[PDB]
Amino acid sequence: MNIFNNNLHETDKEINEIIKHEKLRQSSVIELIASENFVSPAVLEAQGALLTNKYAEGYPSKRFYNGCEEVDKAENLAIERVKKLFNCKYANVQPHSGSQANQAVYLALLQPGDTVLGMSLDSGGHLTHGAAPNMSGKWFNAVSYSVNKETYLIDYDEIERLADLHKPKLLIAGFSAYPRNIDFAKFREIVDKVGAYFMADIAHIAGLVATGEHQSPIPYAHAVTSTTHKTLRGPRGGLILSNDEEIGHKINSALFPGLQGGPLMHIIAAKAVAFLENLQPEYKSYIQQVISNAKALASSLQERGYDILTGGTDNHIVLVDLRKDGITGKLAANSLDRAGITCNKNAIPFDETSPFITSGIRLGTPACTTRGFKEKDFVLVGHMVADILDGLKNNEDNSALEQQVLNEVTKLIELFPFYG
Amino acid sequence: MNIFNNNLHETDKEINEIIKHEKLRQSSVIELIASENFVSPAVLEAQGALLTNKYAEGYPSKRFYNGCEEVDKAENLAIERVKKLFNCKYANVQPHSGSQANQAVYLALLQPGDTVLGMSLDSGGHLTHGAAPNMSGKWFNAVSYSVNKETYLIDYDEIERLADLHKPKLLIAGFSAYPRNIDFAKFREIVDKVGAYFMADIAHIAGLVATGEHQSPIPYAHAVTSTTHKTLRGPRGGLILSNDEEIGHKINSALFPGLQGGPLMHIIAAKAVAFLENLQPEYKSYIQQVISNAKALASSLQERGYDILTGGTDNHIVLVDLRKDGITGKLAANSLDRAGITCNKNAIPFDETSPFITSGIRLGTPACTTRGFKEKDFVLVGHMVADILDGLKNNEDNSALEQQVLNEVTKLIELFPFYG
Repeated sequence: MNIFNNNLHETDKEINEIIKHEKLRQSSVIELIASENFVSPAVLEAQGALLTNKYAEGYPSKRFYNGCEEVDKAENLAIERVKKLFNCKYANVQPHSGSQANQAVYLALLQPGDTVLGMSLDSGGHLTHGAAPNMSGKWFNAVSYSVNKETYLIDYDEIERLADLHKPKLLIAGFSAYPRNIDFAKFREIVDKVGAYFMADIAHIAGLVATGEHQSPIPYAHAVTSTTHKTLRGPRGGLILSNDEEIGHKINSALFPGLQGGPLMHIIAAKAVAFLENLQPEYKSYIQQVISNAKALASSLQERGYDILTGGTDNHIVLVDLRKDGITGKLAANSLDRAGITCNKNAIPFDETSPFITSGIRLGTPACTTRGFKEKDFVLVGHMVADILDGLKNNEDNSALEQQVLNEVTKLIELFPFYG
Repeated sequence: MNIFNNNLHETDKEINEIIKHEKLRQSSVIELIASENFVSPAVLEAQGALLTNKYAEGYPSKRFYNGCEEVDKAENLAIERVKKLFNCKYANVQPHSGSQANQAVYLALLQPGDTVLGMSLDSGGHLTHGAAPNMSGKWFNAVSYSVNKETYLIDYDEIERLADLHKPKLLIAGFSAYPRNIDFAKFREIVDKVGAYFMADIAHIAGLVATGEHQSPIPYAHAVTSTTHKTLRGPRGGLILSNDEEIGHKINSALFPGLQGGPLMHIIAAKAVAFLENLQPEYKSYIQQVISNAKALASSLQERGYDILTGGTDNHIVLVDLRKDGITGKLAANSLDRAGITCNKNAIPFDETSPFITSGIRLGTPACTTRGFKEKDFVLVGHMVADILDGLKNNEDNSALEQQVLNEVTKLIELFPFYG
């Protein structure tokens, strides 16, 4: 009737109960999914703002609806803060997601059928970099590069060979599952020789870039894309950056009216909140701890006899290579899940095992590090993981051990802060 | 530092102040932008949920991340509630927006270059129905149909003519600025004639469809798209429905992994909350009031001698034809804005005037009807609008009159409920 009196606790108990139970779930597990994080209550408050009521097609001071004077201030703050954060000249804070950020760049620079060179799914590249079931592979001529079959590291000579062979219109750098540094300078050197554009998709490592813990793609890429969630620890959404303002104009037009309609102004306000958090000195210390934790985790696993792809990590990601142990990554991830530790199965490059099964798992540190985990806590986590993997090697039924480990997980995770 | 201590009113005063001022702005104006509404506090609470922390690529029970048991419950509730609301067999509640919902249908059914027949911008169709600056016009062979030049109404014989001529692969029905009923059965007869798919984009009128106040496209269209905001009064996002389970499977794959990545689970929970509100008996009463208010608004303006396109309306939209009055839509909308009344300039079909200028305005009743406006109140609004337009005909400067009306707008809007 008067919807302004509708309170969720009263009007939708089912959804209210589900939200409560999700909070409990997040609080009670060890979240090692590499792409996940926990946002601040401040981000949540802005995320839930009545700014959702406002249609704001266009850009600040250049909208297609009157009445945007306040939402313009929010978007301008998001843009100014992220430009400061990444030391860049152009930003677009409107993309609804990492995927839409990428698509805006495609719409700005490419025609359907154009050749695009990206990291293969097999090697740890993202869906949106040319995978067959994604728009990027369906509507464009996607060709792929892969890591070295021995070292599992990016091979720039190979990329240059493929760039000359295929003359791509766009070369993408970036990944969803790769544990080492990328040389963006080399990517630009290669695209210039073949007359291609260079897009750097830094969704996973955006927080490292922002704090100088990874080389910035801003001097090198024509377009830089990212999620605002993941290591940046912002609300769920996308982001495009560049130091090329002429390409920036093309990206602006590609995002709207090219790709999206009304932006999510409440999410953009939340992006501003998260960017201000990123600008705090403590954010650099957080990313340094994220990386330190990842190295401790990898080392605890090696100590227990498990193999780590590339032998370690320069980032938040740890890739476990389970081939010598006869354990599938699917079986591992599922047992770990029942033990209170969430992670993903992960394909080992060049493995002939179905990607549905895999021979690896992918672990990430940002979420627990946000809850205050230090190195010794990730050492403990590494041993819990090893305990479960050992059980899968030596038992048909891992239920007893899963319950054992879940007991430990529960006593460890309740020691760290969470939402009030 | 522990970000769980971050409270918005302490860590980001600038954003806090902007949100506070946006609440004030929304509260103090007469909002006649037809695509706008006000969501319930319950929807806002879910919208700001920590469900944003969960990655949930895939679909309920078929995700690419463990840990989705609770978010799966929210999405399933959204799906079941919307299927009941629209009496349909298939629903996708993941689209980030109306634009992305439409793009999923394109990815599901079309190839770049395919011929697509949709309503022209000039006649009140949407950007995503084939407009040149949008992906739909850039990447496809977009051809358009327009309203009748004498009546300003959809001519089905004309649409059928263009379908026979162009043999489109897809025919779209739906609009952003059209004030009358659309016959979906006619549209389906026409696509069957030429072997095309039929998409009904009901974003604006979705509330009328949900409550039986407009013919449903469910029995007729291969795919039905919508926003969840607008007349449905939900969180900002998109929606796809169908009665065709086969098409449904294709749409599911087109949305993910075709177009999007991680869904916004907090928004999906909010969609579920809003769908339950939609299922209440009062929502039907609300839509009926929306329509009666629009008719009252059009009639009041007519009393004052102003012209209404098509002579009235069957929905939430009132189109004012300002040509006989020598007032541009740009001057009208801008003068009204300063007087506390927000609306859009609107291109009159076939008018030679630049669409930047226009010779019309577009008014809508859902936002104020949500605040409890009745017919007599929209009559008052109509006279306030007419007062401003009279001023633009007879004044070198409308400032004094804008302030006079703003005082009256202020006195009227304060009488109606809003957020606490």
